[PDB]
Amino acid sequence: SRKKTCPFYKKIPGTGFTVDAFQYGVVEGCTAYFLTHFHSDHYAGLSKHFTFPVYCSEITGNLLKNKLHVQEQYIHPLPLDTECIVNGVKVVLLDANHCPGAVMILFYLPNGTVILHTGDFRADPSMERSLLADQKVHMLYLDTTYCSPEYTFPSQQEVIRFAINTAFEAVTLNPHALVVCGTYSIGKEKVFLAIADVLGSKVGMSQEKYKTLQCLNIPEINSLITTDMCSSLVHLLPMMQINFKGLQSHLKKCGGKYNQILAFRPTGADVIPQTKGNISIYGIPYSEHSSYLEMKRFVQWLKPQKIIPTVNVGTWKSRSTMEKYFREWKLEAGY
Ligand SMILES: [Zn+2]
Repeated sequence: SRKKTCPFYKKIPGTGFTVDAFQYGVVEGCTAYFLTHFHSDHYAGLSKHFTFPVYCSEITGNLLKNKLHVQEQYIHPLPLDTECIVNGVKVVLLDANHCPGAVMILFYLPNGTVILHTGDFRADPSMERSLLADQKVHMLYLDTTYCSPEYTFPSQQEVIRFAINTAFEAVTLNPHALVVCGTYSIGKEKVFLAIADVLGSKVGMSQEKYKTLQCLNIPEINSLITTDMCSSLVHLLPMMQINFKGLQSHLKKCGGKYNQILAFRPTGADVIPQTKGNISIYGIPYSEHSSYLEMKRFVQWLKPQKIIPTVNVGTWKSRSTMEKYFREWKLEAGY
């Protein structure tokens, strides 16, 4: 398999900087590799053999060190909201409101171009009150995961309220019911923690997952999570188990102590579960990405001059369609 070459949307023009570009070997000219967050599509390629500078948040740096064994000497964690000079360039990391340690990166280029790379983010009104507020941003590298008008979904808070009210009612109807959530990466902690909290329980999980959550600076985490599954009413399983076979199979462990499973999994408030026997799976629209409305609001507020989409950029047609939305957002706001 021939190593691929770093595409342009991961390069910061005229700098020696790349963002989330670890799977291409030595990128020619790259002197500093930024990692926006610890999701595998973004970190793919990093390992103990990576020997160029990696800039990232402190949570991401802990994860690089402890899970991927990146050598400490190449990990450069930067605090949020604070100007840092990197190979002569002024950079600022901001909270992306995505998963723990996820950042957006503000680059002040020598030539006066100001660039915002959102990494993955879920656009919030609070970003309109950050450092972004101060100077003009010319070029925006935008997380366009849900850059389509049909992508609507409630706030995280509405989804979590649905989830805790559902779980509560479920265990009131059956004290021997088990609540399950799936995971395959960091993020979405707020969902299983709010469930566990409403059930007065800790979240039961594997040794591996318990260690990962230690890297995340979640206040009093050890009081909320546990590896003793049999003591907990909320279990966290691999996403691949969240299906009737995996769940029927989990119900046979802990010695048949539980006789029903209620499971939550993200889609693909006001939802129909799939039910087979004593297993129910609710697909809930919990998202760590901007909805189409959230994205449009943020961009109309930021008023950038050029937008480089970084998701769903696999076809010309898709790239053009996004550009067309962006041009419509300009026409409508005026900028
Ligand atoms: Zn992500």
